Formats: sequence, C-alpha cells, structure tokens
Amino acid sequence: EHVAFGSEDIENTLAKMDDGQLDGLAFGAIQLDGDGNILQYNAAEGDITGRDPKQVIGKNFFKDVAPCTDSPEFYGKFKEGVASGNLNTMFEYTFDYQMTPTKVKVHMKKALSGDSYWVFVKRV
Ligand SMILES: *C(=O)/C=C/c1ccc(O)cc1
Repeated sequence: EHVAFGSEDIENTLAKMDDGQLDGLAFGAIQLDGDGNILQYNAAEGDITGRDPKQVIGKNFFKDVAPCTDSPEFYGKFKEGVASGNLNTMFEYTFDYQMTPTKVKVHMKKALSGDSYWVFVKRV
C-alpha cells in the first residue's frame, strides 16, 4: 500500500513487494547483500541519482556505484549493522558522484530475507 519513509516496520511491508510495487514507493529503495552488492534498486532511487535501475543490479554499491558513501559515516555504519545483526540507522548525507550534489536522508535497515539489507533514500 502506501508506506512512509522511516516507518517502524518498513521491512515487513517491503518484504511483500514486487519490482513494480517497489518502483511505486515515494522514496528510493536499494537492497544490498552483506558485501554491498546491489540486489534491488527502485525507480524512485534512479530518479534521484540518474542511475538506470536495470543496469546497477549486481554492481557493488560502495566500490563502484556510490564511492562517496565509502566512509565511516555511511559504509562504516552499514558494516557495523551487518555484523551486529541489528541494522537500523538514519542519518543525512550528500550524494555527489556523477550527479548534481544532492542532500538526502538515508535509512538503512536489515531485511527479513536472508543476507539482505535495505538502504532507503529521500531528498531533503
Ligand atoms: C556518492 O558517490 C553517492 C552516489 C550514489 C548514491 C546512491 C545511489 O543510488 C547511486 C549513487
């Protein structure tokens, strides 16, 4: 249905969704495996970043797609949460690789499905 950015049970709602449904979200949604490889990437995210969602699948988010996020402030928090098993964290960030510098709010949250982690993004 409608689901809001930052919802307490967002991972429950998104677990139920196909590509088209993920594409209809109000916010960018990326699913990563524990190594940061991109499993899913929705249309809303591509509208923020200019990436083609169909072609970033399989790439590594931190190494290749989003090098500006390779930092203790973003990637560091991702890996801490993958390790702890309790990934659920929110912060502001600026995305600026091969796009106009864009201020965003990011929410990372463990998925219900195996070896899966969400990165949610909205403009601020
Ligand atoms: C910094 O390099 C961020 C880049 C970026 C963030 C999010 C995406 O979906 C794509 C590229």
